[PDB]
Amino acid sequence: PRPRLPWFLRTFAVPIILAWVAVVAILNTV
Amino acid sequence: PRPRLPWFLRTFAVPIILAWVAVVAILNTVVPTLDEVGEMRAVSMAPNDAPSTLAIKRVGQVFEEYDTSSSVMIVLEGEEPLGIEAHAFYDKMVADLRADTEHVQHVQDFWGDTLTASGAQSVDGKAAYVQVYIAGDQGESLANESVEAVRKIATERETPSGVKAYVTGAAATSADQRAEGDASMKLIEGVTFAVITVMLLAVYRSVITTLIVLAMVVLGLSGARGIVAFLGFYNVFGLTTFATNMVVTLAIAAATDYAIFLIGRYQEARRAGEDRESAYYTMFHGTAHVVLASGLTIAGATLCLHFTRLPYFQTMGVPLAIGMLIVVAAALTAGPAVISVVSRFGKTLEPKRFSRSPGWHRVGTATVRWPGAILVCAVVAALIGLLALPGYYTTYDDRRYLPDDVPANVGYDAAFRHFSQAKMNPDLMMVETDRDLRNPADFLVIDKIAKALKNVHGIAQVQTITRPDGDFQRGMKLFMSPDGHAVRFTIIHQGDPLTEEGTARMDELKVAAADAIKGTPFEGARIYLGGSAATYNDMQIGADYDLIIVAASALILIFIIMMVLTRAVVAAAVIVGTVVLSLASAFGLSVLLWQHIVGIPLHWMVLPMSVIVLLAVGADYNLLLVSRMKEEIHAGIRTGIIRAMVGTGAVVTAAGLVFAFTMASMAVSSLITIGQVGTTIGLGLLFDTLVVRSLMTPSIATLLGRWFWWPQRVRERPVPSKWPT
Repeated sequence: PRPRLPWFLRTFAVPIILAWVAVVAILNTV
Repeated sequence: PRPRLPWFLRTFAVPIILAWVAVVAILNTVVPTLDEVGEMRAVSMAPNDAPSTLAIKRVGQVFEEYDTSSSVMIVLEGEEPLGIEAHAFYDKMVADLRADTEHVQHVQDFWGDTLTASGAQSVDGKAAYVQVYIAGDQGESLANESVEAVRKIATERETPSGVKAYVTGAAATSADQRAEGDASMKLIEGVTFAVITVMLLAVYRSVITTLIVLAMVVLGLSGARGIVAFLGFYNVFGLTTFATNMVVTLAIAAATDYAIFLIGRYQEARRAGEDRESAYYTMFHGTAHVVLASGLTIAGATLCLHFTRLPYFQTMGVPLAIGMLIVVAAALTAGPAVISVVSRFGKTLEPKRFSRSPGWHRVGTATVRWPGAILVCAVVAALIGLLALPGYYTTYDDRRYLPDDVPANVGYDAAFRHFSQAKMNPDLMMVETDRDLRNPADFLVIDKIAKALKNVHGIAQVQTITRPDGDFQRGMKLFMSPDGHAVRFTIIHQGDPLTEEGTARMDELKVAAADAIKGTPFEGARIYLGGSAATYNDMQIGADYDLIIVAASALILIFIIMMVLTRAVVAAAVIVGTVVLSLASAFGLSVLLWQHIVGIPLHWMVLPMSVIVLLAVGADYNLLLVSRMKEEIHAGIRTGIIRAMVGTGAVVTAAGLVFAFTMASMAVSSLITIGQVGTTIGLGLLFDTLVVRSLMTPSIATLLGRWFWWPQRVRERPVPSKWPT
């Protein structure tokens, strides 16, 4: 009975880290 | 009970190959090569109906000097300040240029006239530019010959020691832009073949099979070049430098992907355990309509590019449509025919990978149990590209996109060492009447106009009769009509005339002239203000409008075509909609790659050209999955999505990679604009192949279920069966 929000964060943790890194790179370069 | 169409291809494959061989041979022998044909059919890139173009054309008509709108300038750069010897050498060139009435209609000599000698001459006095009108408009084949002839005259003379002439002009740069695309066209073809050859070796893990794919690509490319050149020679339609390169590149990529679709499906059929005969029919049955629909989708996108106000796009869509039809015809005919014959002689097309795809097994499974979680991840990828939208901008000067080896670029750089870009393109305002203005009363008003024009900000020197260099009968000859009914004002801008500020100056100059003419007989005069700055602005207004029209029209046609094949309104809407999201992310990546990393902003033509290709090609990849989904939807929608991803796994990925690499192979072109189009299209394919194809589309179909295929009624899951023994 795991809630969707924590389960989604744990199951798909790897893409989330990549997204934040990508965002920072765009802001610093652009 | 084989159908007639596949049976006829296999049974009579040998004569079919000869028929296509016969067609290719005739085209390349009767008609010259596409590069030679393209030069003859060089369409003018400057609209004739442009107000700036019409005004400049009217100036010659009123002044009884010329009728064209193109006028290049020759920079007689010298090591030392130019004396009488160089001036006499310059004067001799004036007579020679005016002698060649075939290419030169009028020479606007300023250095020769002491009244305006300083304006044409450099500040250091070591160089001078002369505006010489050349027959034909920018982009016209006649203009290209005119540019060479004028440059030939500049070269065909004994230049004084230390003095060198440099012909510069946008039309000259445009003419040189043709050569760079044409010269690198062979180089692009060579690089494209090498990249394709390596990928075929990697994907198929074979040497004989790789040659089979290359053989079909050669037939398509040779036929595609011939027919486009064939129609061009007989003046069916003109050809654009971009169109010639795009036709070759798109034809190569389209044919190769079609070959991968057939062979990939055939090997997939072979892996199932089917015999060679059955696998051939299974390949044709399950892919012909998909390939046929892909060709129509590409043909529709190319056709929509004809409905443009800009002549460059208007004369480009039809050649693109003709070229793609040959590839689709060749792939649908030669493809099955060649596969039928070659598979007989040895075990060549049989698979060698012998590898299942656990990666697609796991990825597809995630998209089924938790489509929402996967869909959210797909949405995030699209949002990333949108971050670069606010920082997106484009420049207009083409010299940025041409290498320094261009002779126009050499003259362009030489001029700036002593002149300014404002002196390179001094915009012209003509005040035309039906009454003679060669009287002091009209001269007072004309001088009043000259005073008013100089009051306008952003104007350096209002060169005219009353202001020879912005501050007499020769000026009347130079700056007024032979009957004296008109007067022209050579307006020199401040800083960069080729900017939005220069366009705003025109409105101020028009109003200031309008105020000056008011209260005088000039109040009924006609003002004709035009120049290079307005010419670039006219392109953008056409480009901005044509960008919306073609993109919107293409989506409508793709919606119809997909709906016809898929037989489902909701399913067709998803296919078209998902591609639109991809282009939003695709466009951002191209902006980031060039504007912020390379530092060279994208050309204004890059966006309209890339939109059509991305929409058409992107939609085709989704159709491959959707068509496969419809075949496998019978055993449950959720299961059908899993098998469709497995069925079309690396097959589309290899096809997507090949198409992306072919567009990426355009970067070898010397012209940056050609490379920018390839990168923009190439990057979009990677996003669509990986994100939209594998994640966004399968997730949506899981949620919608029966509604996805409405009105064609489908079941979410079939009747549950009992467990077998």
